[PDB]
Amino acid sequence: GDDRELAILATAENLLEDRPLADISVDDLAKGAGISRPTFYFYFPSKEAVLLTLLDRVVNQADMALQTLAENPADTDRENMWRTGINVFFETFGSHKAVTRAGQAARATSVEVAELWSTFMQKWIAYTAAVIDAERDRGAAPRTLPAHELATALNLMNERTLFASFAGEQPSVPEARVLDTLVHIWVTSIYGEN
Amino acid sequence: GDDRELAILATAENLLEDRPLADISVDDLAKGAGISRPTFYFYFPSKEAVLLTLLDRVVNQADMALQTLAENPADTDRENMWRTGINVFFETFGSHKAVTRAGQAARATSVEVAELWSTFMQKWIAYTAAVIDAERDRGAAPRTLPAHELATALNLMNERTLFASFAGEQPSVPEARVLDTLVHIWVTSIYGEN
Ligand SMILES: O=C(Cc1ccccc1)N1CCC(c2nc(-c3cccs3)no2)CC1
Ligand SMILES: O=C(Cc1ccccc1)N1CCC(c2nc(-c3cccs3)no2)CC1
Repeated sequence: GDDRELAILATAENLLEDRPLADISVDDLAKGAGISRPTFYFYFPSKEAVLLTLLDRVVNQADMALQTLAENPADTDRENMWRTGINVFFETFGSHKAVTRAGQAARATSVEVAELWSTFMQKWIAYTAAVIDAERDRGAAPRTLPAHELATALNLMNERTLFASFAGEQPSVPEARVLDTLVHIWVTSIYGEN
Repeated sequence: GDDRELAILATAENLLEDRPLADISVDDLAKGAGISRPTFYFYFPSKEAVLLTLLDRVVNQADMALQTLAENPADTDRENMWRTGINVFFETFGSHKAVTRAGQAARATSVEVAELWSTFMQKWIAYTAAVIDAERDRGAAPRTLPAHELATALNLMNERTLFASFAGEQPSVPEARVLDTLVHIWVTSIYGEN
């Protein structure tokens, strides 16, 4: 039941490391999970549904880690504050590269995946803008661009840049340089008078 | 011949405004171009080949405009220099939204389109890094991040941000705000000591 469903999810995540979702059959998933094909269909309507659940788990894990960070005070310089925040996403998605990659690809073909990604991007943009606004209210950051517009561009940069790095795309920032790269761009753009 | 090929390309660009390439038949393209289906196949092997040519034309048009800008001196403040450069791409791709949209989608399914996009991104990143390097050599910009890494993140931000704006994605920066938004992030990140 719960353990049969988890075994399907774990199998799917494992197989996605080696091949595209298109190259993975419902048969592969059932076999990996130690169940029959008809039993698989009790837990999931399709392999696409399995990917959606995997993506949902990872995105919620990132979101929850951001929430935990946000709850703490927690005495730090402004650059370190943003670095710790971006790190939540670097570590969470970077620890689930196969799911990250497959989930991004599915945005083109699945309305559910597209909606899921959109929902969480809006949430993360809103939180970013709220923190920028707080920084401005404090006198710590200058009142330059509309905070929400600035937040949107910075979050879209993170999406494209982190994911190109994880996929080893040509061009991409090396994974070992991408955190410092994004942090510099966030800090200078949020705190820079010009 | 040359005019038959141009009519196919123009027809394809027109139909892409209204529907996905998948919703456009070779029949539609031939009919729009005033030719038969077998005659279409003389000029192009597939509708995918038509999209590749459309994308190639637009990307080269942007690249050539950047070259022209780069040839001039041409007495300006640093913010305006970068604004004029980003504007080349905003105007070129923004004047061909349907081709831009379809070309980006085809990156997932066409190695030729993927390679084309990669080639020009590497070129634009290299040019960006060269200009940053020149600015540093001048004493105009500080020696912060590796120029090529900074250039890569800024160009990936432009790709994701411009194209989300043109597509009206949720989330996206409004098209009427995206130029100012990207310029601020470029200027602060290139010239900001922190
Ligand atoms: O990188 C992201 C989100 C993202 C990750 C991957 C792909 C697209 C978007 N963020 C969103 C939230 C942003 C943020 N951090 C914080 C805080 C950090 C520390 C205390 S609050 N507030 O907003 C950090 C960077
Ligand atoms: O926006 C882009 C490229 C791009 C556009 C869309 C999608 C992805 C990438 N660029 C690349 C070149 C960059 C640049 N401008 C210049 C100069 C401007 C004026 C004189 S040189 N040098 O590099 C401007 C911004």
